[PDB]
Amino acid sequence: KVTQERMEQIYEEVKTPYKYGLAVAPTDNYHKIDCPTVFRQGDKWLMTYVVYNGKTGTDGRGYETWIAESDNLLDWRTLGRVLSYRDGKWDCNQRGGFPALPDMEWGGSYELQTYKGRHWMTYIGGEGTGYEAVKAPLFVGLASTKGDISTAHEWESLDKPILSIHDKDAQWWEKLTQYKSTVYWDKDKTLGAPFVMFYNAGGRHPETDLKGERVGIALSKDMKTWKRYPGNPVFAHEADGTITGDAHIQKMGDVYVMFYFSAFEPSRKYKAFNTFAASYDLVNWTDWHGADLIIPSKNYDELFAHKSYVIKHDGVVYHFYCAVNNAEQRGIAIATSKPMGRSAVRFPKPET
Repeated sequence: KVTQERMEQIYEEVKTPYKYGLAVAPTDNYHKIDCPTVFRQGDKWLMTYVVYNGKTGTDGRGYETWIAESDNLLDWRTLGRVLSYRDGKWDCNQRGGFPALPDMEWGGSYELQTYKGRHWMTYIGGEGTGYEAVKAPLFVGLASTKGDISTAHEWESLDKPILSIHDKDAQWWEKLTQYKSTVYWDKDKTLGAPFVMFYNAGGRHPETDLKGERVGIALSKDMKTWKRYPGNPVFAHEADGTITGDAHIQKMGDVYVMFYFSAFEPSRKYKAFNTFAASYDLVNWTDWHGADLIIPSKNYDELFAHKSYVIKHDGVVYHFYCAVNNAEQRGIAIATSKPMGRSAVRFPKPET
């Protein structure tokens, strides 16, 4: 267990009280933008994000992954797609990606690392249309590129998922569908493998029959072949329909900090939010006992303020998150550790 004192120090280190506002927003009501991953190459900042091209649960085709660039972490310009609808394949309708092998050092380079001369990415893949898993389940895919990661070009992908709910070795907590994943390079082989995947998935608890989304680990020596951690899930909050997910891990000294979101948690009077946990061993997680890091509080995030990517750079913490309002407009916003101005980006006028 991480001490209360150390948990309080981590909170003071990572907090972002000051909402800059939207970073990336849809220009109409029939697109939704989510799932930031921020990284650096040279002195350019890059963000991958997913786009759903519908207003409702069923009108859109599904996820594509786009990339945007920035010089200052605040002002962003969209470049184009990096994972597009892939006709004739298992993932033809859902392609929502999450770059892999980030430098995990808190306040470090924020670069993506190479393996076998390539950059890597995992993704939400599936053949159902609509929003996420409404028509069909979602599985974990693997992508990679030998290209320049600062360019909107198509990354290459496998013709089978790397993990799926139908696998012989699939566990109870992931039987319904898989959701976000992120693969880390663990130099220390803390869990007996160099590649450690943190992912969230839906299932039913074998004792209580409660449905929810929970976080677990998968392990690999080559990016291609994966085994589940036998002790999965490693982080969950047990209530009816509660979501725990989008685990985002950075190493701060001798401790790992997991930024995560939760939704439909009974102990909160807002519907979705970000907080953190910490661990020395990647498996046993101590939950923060204080105020949540990001909560609904502005027009633009009044329903959900949730999902994390966190950059500490030049003495300032930038917490990227997905903002959803009561009209269910969806985009990516930023909060910071000191005021950094105000975004000029707005959502479109909502539909009546």
